[PDB]
Amino acid sequence: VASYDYLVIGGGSGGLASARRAAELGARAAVVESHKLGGTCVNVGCVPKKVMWNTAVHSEFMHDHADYGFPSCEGKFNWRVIKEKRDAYVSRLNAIYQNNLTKSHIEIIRGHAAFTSDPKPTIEVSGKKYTAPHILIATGGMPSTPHESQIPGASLGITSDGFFQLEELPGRSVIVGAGYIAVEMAGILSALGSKTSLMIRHDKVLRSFDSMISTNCTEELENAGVEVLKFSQVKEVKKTLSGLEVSMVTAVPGRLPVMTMIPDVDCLLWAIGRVPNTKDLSLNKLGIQTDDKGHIIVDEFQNTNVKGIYAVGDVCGKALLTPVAIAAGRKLAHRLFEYKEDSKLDYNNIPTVVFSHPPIGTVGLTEDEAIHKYGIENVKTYSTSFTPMYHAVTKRKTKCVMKMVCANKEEKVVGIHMQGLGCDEMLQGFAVAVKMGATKADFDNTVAIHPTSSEELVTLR
Amino acid sequence: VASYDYLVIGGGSGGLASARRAAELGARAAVVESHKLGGTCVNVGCVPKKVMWNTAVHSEFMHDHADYGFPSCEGKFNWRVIKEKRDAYVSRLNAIYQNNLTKSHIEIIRGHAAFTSDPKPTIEVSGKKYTAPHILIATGGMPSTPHESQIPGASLGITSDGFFQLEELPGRSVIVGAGYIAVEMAGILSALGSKTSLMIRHDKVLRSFDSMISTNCTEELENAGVEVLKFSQVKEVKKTLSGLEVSMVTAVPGRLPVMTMIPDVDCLLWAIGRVPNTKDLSLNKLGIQTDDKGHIIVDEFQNTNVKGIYAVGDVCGKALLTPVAIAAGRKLAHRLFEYKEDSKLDYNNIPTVVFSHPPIGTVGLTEDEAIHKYGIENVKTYSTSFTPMYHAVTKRKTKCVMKMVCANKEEKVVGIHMQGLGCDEMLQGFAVAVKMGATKADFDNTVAIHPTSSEELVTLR
Ligand SMILES: Cc1cc2nc3c(=O)[nH]c(=O)nc-3n(C[C@H](O)[C@H](O)[C@H](O)COP(=O)(O)OP(=O)(O)OC[C@H]3O[C@@H](n4cnc5c(N)ncnc54)[C@H](O)[C@@H]3O)c2cc1C
Ligand SMILES: Cc1cc2nc3c(=O)[nH]c(=O)nc-3n(C[C@H](O)[C@H](O)[C@H](O)COP(=O)(O)OP(=O)(O)OC[C@H]3O[C@@H](n4cnc5c(N)ncnc54)[C@H](O)[C@@H]3O)c2cc1C
Ligand SMILES: N[C@@H](CCNC(=O)[C@@H](CSSC[C@@H](NC(=O)CC(=O)O)C(=O)NCC[C@H](N)C(=O)O)NC(=O)CC(=O)O)C(=O)O
Ligand SMILES: N[C@@H](CCNC(=O)[C@@H](CSSC[C@@H](NC(=O)CC(=O)O)C(=O)NCC[C@H](N)C(=O)O)NC(=O)CC(=O)O)C(=O)O
Repeated sequence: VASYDYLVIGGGSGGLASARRAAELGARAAVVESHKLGGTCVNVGCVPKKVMWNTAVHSEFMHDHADYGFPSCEGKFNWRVIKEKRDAYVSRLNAIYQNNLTKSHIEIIRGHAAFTSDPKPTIEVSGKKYTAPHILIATGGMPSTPHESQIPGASLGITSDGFFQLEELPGRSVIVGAGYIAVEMAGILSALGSKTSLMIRHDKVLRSFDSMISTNCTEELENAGVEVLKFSQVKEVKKTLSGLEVSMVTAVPGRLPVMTMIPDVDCLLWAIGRVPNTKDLSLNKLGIQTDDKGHIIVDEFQNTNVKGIYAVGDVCGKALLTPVAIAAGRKLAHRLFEYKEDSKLDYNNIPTVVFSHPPIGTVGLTEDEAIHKYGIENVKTYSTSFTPMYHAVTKRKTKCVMKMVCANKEEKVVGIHMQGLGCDEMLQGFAVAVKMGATKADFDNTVAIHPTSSEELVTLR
Repeated sequence: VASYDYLVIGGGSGGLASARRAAELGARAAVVESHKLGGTCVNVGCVPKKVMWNTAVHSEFMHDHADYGFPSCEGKFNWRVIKEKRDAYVSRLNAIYQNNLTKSHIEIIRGHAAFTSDPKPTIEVSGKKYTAPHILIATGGMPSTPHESQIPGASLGITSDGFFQLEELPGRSVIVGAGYIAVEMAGILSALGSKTSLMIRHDKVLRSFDSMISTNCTEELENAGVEVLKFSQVKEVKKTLSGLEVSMVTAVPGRLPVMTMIPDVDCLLWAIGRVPNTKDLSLNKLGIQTDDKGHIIVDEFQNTNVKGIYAVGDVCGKALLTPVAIAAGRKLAHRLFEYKEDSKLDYNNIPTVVFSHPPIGTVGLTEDEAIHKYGIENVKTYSTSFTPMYHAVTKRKTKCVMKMVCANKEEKVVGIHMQGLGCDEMLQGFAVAVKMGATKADFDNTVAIHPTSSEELVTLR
């Protein structure tokens, strides 16, 4: 039984960040990883995603070429070119991560970990046992797929994982889901030339975003050539002579349900949710609490119900983002190895960027949420809508929408919501301001940067 | 003698903003304007500049086309196309501004104003007299040109004004100056295909920026194809059979001076400074104080030395930016018409973006300035340099450099300096944070947005 100061199960965003910081603090740590370092973000997430988005972005900017004085650019996108390059880039990161572990003196135990029956918390990986007085579960999640029992042929469609394995651009594609992944994927497939549909169960996407964003986002999708099938759901999938045929039920409220076949589908992509990867851990041998989705339950300090067993990131099922796993794994190393008992992540005011076209940035409360927290009489919002100066000379147009939610008399800024060109890079510092508790006077007393999009947030009236 | 509550001399950024706010407060105001509303920014500045930069930006992104999966884009930029469109856009703004005045009930007195000999401060425009108990001088500045007496043939070159009148793309161009305008113009001419030189009297551009920025900026210029002639200056200009021929002295220190002829120059562009437009105001009839450059002297509240005569913006010669004229003209309307005696602009922490390639964002103190204000032992800086993920798959590369200057133990952030893709839109909110007095813990406690460039500012170590 080899013993360590800290054993980390999962070599992804959270596990790596935690192990690394712990090691700086003097801990003798090991990372168990059964697949590739970097975990979801690097391999099939954030990274290969952003590369594909920058690719889609080139496709749209190239539509503006002629408007800008140049001669029309003519053609066909070549998927394999960028795919090979994207893959290589991911290979490059994997080796950097591996080296990071090494320089830190972190041991890497390769293989699939599971808890044992043993009294003191202990895992087994490939017949060997390992133990530590602090064990971190950071095994993340996976794409959820439907059961053939509820939707026959569900297994003919792919997930975001499968999207990263594609070798050619699908001629016809149908995406099911209304979350950010769904949105992002529909936007990349479309810009790249796939004839794309987004199948959503209601009337808008991103329904948990401020309603200014779900509305604006649904429109921009449509304007960009994406067909959003509202109130629709898949009833069955079948392999036809040439692709797939998707049977769907459309149930607009106040209308009779209607069934439609969607034929000649090259790509059916499920973007319906994520499930926690806890199934094969043998948790129950220690009685670790999970919820009914298989999520590990933790407290504000990332503790599980069992002493010296913690969990961070996706597995815990809250705020499914890479920087949140990182921040939580980092605060936890300080708490365990630097004895900072108050060290924990504040889950409020986490900012998100959705890589749509135009991208989306959001931090803090939606208008509704502020209304529920402070009361209608104590919530005031400010907003603006304009056409970015980039489009002053184009025929193609996009819009920029910004919304600021304030609370109480002081007009404390509790929420910033926007969509528009540049909004991916504009977010970070307002998110700092929002964390510090700024009010609207603070924003207003900041001299504007002209001409930009970002100056609109500081000149709202 | 028509009387008003507020007479504004100048219909540019500062004069318009001041007149408008004053009118909301109940004042009966008139704007005197001898040219076009919008003043320098709209007509020959910020606006036509940004349009041309977005144009240059298309030129560079089009170099990356093939790397991204697409087929090479082949060609020739057409200057007249974009120029016509740019002009129309400016026409569009002029009419909006005019309408803004109108809806506000601001009277527009068209023509050139000058003070009179009269005891109570009074101006004359086209034989008629006008007066008010509060008069705002906001007549801005103009491009400085050399005297034929010091540099013979100086008059064969043009200024930034003339740049906006050009109808074709100059085949060979030489820019003189090392300030932001100079930089911006060299970057636009170059990207658009002009064979461009930047003639600077020292070894770096933007010498008043943090030294990380002047160095990085000089390099990026070179890497982008701009020839920076260091320690050089123009000795004479002459009209040859085919263009201009520029005689220059190059005086590298520790070396003998060397004289060079630069032949076949299509465009010689002076970007050497700006002079205040006060010459034709008859100031001296009221004894209004100016400095020896013709700048109007004011105090922290924008007062001149004469009661009920104020000055804002470029004419005053400090912080030559559109949003500063605006903020000062606005604070002044509140002070005069809303009786807020403490209403004035804080000139610290004004942020700037330089529209270079990649753009530059800066707010607060340079490393040197913090060193002088707090002492070497109390200044700590943090910085990073990396290749933005956009270039992971290109052959062409640019870099991103960020620097954070902190002071005292608390590590108060007194300065942020960066250069890189996205840096034009990233600045605004950090500038809010810097205005609020944030420290580095504040930045550090903000959850990062991944994958972006902006997340680097919040993960500095
Ligand atoms: C398509 C897509 C795009 C995304 N885009 C972004 C984005 O742009 N920005 C962002 O912030 N987030 C994004 N996310 C979310 C982000 O990827 C996740 O929040 C993040 O990866 C969660 O990290 P984690 O540390 O919990 O686990 P993961 O990163 O999933 O790592 C868990 C690791 O555990 C290993 N493992 C699991 N079980 C075991 C076991 N029993 N033994 C050993 N090893 C094991 C797995 O192989 C894996 O490497 C995206 C996600 C997806 C799917
Ligand atoms: C090439 C260039 C690019 C620039 N880019 C930017 C940028 O991107 N961002 C930025 O923030 N700043 C930029 N600037 C700076 C910005 O344009 C100036 O700071 C700003 O215009 C100053 O405004 P102002 O109100 O003092 O005067 P101005 O805007 O110059 O207006 C003064 C007005 O007074 C009128 N006038 C003058 N004398 C009289 C008189 N006697 N009677 C009647 N009318 C009179 C003039 O016609 C004019 O319209 C740029 C400047 C230039 C030259
Ligand atoms: N800052 C933005 C665009 C800002 N403005 C617009 O698109 C104007 C079209 S023209 S209004 C002047 C626009 N600016 C210029 O060209 C101005 C300039 O040269 O300063 C503008 O509103 N600029 C920003 C001023 C700032 N928001 C303030 O209040 O200080 N319409 C709206 O804001 C919607 C509305 O309120 O009707 C950008 O650079 O893309
Ligand atoms: N955030 C930037 C790029 C960031 N990183 C780099 O270019 C890495 C090349 S790889 S290091 C991992 C780079 N990221 C990923 O691909 C990571 C991911 O998938 O999270 C990275 O450093 N990401 C940001 C993590 C963050 N800055 C933190 O400290 O939390 N080199 C440096 O930062 C320079 C150095 O310190 O040697 C972007 O998205 O362009």
